[PDB]
Amino acid sequence: MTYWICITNRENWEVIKRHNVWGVPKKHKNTLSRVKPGDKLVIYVRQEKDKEGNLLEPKIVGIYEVTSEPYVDFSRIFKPHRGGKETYPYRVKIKPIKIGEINFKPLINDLKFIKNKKRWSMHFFGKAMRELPEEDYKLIEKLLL
Ligand SMILES: [Ca+2]
Ligand SMILES: [Ca+2]
Repeated sequence: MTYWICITNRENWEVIKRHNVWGVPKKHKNTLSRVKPGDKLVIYVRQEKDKEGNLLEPKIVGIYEVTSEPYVDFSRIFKPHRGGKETYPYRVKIKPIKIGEINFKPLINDLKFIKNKKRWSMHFFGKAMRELPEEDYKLIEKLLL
């Protein structure tokens, strides 16, 4: 088995919850190809701003379990996160395990995958998902009420 942290935003988090699909663009297809049924996905949403300019801190919002092998499907369900026409066609089916909401920032000091504590964001930049050490998954699972 393998644990992963998946990077998305609030709008697509809603799509994920409704469709039970985790998808990534072509540049990250190689990483997704390693995912197998049974794997756990920690869902993370980046920092955003609401319409009134209020900052929405980065959060862990849930844990899902992978239920299918990777597949390809170009159905338009996600909102292109950078304003393009991206469909995030390479996907796995998933099912919910846990739905919650905890701030991510206070956790960096204790998350092993964050090697560079001073600029933790570098571990998320240009990535859709990355493997989580078992210890990191265990800590997040316990904290996500
Ligand atoms: Ca694009
Ligand atoms: Ca693209």
